Amino acid sequence: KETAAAKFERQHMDSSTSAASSSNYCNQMMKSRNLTKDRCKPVNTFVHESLADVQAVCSQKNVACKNGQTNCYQSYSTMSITDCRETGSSKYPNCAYKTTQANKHIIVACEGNPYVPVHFDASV
Repeated sequence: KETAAAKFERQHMDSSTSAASSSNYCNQMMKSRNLTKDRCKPVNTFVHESLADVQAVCSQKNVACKNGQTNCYQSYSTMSITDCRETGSSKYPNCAYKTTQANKHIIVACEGNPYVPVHFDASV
């Protein structure tokens, strides 16, 4: 099966663009990354940075995750992110999202060896 690390890349990484360029970014990306296959995932965040810079966050500031776990890490720097949130007209299989572009610190949970991001916790 797909590894947790691979799933994080699929769900959260977009190193191919620097920022969302149009209001349709989330509709396109949620569909193309197969996040709407079974149901409309209600919220998702894409990170517009190199995979290496995001993996490096697992060696930065240790913080508690929202759910209390202590394998979360906050990035020292802000990063380019896109927030995707389901709209009121969203109806499976035609899932619909609002695109919001922002520059925030990210918080990820890390696991494994190599120690890599496997869950996106929050942006602050």
